[PDB]
Amino acid sequence: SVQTAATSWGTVPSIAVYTANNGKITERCWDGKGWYTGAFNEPGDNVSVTSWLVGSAIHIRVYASTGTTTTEWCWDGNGWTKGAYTSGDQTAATSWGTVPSIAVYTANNGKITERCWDGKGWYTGAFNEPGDNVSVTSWLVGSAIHIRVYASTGTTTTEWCWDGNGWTKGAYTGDQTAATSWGTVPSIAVYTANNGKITERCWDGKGWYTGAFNEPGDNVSVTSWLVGSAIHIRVYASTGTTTTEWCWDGNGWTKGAYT
Ligand SMILES: CCN(CC)c1ccc2c(c1)Oc1cc(N(CC)CC)ccc1C2c1ccccc1C(=O)OCCOCCOCCn1cc(CO[C@@H]2O[C@@H](C)[C@@H](O)[C@@H](O)[C@@H]2O)nn1
Ligand SMILES: CCN(CC)c1ccc2c(c1)Oc1cc(N(CC)CC)ccc1C2c1ccccc1C(=O)OCCOCCOCCn1cc(CO[C@@H]2O[C@@H](C)[C@@H](O)[C@@H](O)[C@@H]2O)nn1
Ligand SMILES: CCN(CC)c1ccc2c(c1)Oc1cc(N(CC)CC)ccc1C2c1ccccc1C(=O)OCCOCCOCCn1cc(CO[C@@H]2O[C@@H](C)[C@@H](O)[C@@H](O)[C@@H]2O)nn1
Repeated sequence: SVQTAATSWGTVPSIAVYTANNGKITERCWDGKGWYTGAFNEPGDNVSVTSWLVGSAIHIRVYASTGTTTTEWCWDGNGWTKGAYTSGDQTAATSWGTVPSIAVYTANNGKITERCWDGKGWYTGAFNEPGDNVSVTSWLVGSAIHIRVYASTGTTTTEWCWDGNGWTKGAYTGDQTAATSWGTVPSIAVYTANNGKITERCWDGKGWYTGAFNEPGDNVSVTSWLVGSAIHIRVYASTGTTTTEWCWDGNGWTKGAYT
């Protein structure tokens, strides 16, 4: 089945969804007025994405992997350009602040490792754990980053936590996952594709529970945004070459307009 990655920004919001299909990654875009085809078109069997705003200006980083080679592509308002990133493998990316800092996790032959950017060159991070699949989400509390990495082997997903004092195993209870988070509590939703079905586990600070989302798919991606205190979630569920968007806007899961 095709494999997707999603990011979003602002409160409209804008959404970009990257799809890897038969070794090519293409882009579909939403800015409030209909889906359209974006400019990005590069080779890849696997894709991940992160983005950040500086004022009103979006910066996008797309990580495109063939075999064991990952290429970073950069959008900074003036066309796509190849980025400095160095380390098919499967990646997950997150970013924070306006520098920004970036962490890119790679699953390669049953091991996940980490490459980091803080504005002064790529380096190897401390994270090194078993896994065939990886997803990540992060949030800031002031200047302090918190990272959650979901590492899966077979049907077992292990959560790994960075909270400024080393990687520790988290309370979360191969399958493929996607994760998003919001606020400073925070809330976290983790989607898992297992045997053609996507299910949802949720944290709001008081234990993991099963969420309401339950839809068909072999691959999943997710993005979310706040409008005030209200969370909005978009889950992209793929079977074969068909991707279905599922929308949570506080009143149940509804199918979205994505094509
Ligand atoms: C922090 C807020 N923004 C948003 C507009 C910003 C500001 C300045 C630049 C920015 C962005 O981006 C670049 C990008 C390049 N490129 C094109 C992508 C080279 C490939 C070159 C310069 C800037 C400069 C630049 C302009 C003038 C003066 C300063 C600096 C400077 O960043 O630095 C402040 C700290 O000391 C100077 C370091 O600047 C050179 C080293 N470098 C590369 C990058 C950008 O690299 C890319 O983006 C990353 C976030 C990673 O994804 C990389 O792998 C990727 O290659 N930022 N700094
Ligand atoms: C007896 C258990 N309770 C009662 C709820 C408790 C325990 C610690 C604090 C508690 C409460 O409350 C506060 C309140 C504040 N304030 C008041 C000014 C502002 C919010 C500040 C600090 C505390 C702390 C505190 C004191 C010292 C050191 C740390 C922490 C800390 O926040 O959490 C540390 C984590 O373990 C103990 C916390 O117990 C609550 C249950 N739990 C687990 C997690 C974190 O779990 C991980 O991160 C998640 C986001 C998920 O990824 C998890 O799967 C993962 O395991 N947070 N709460
Ligand atoms: C011409 C009359 N028709 C049908 C022929 C109509 C009218 C209103 C809606 C319609 C359809 O459909 C939906 C569908 C959704 N879903 C599934 C039920 C996903 C959330 C949600 C809303 C509608 C609304 C709706 C309800 C409440 C608020 C707004 C909107 C809204 O869309 O606009 C109607 C008035 O114009 C406001 C400007 O927006 C027009 C087009 N539009 C769609 C959206 C929301 O679209 C969704 O969220 C996005 C961020 C993307 O993820 C989408 O792909 C997703 O469909 N915002 N604007």
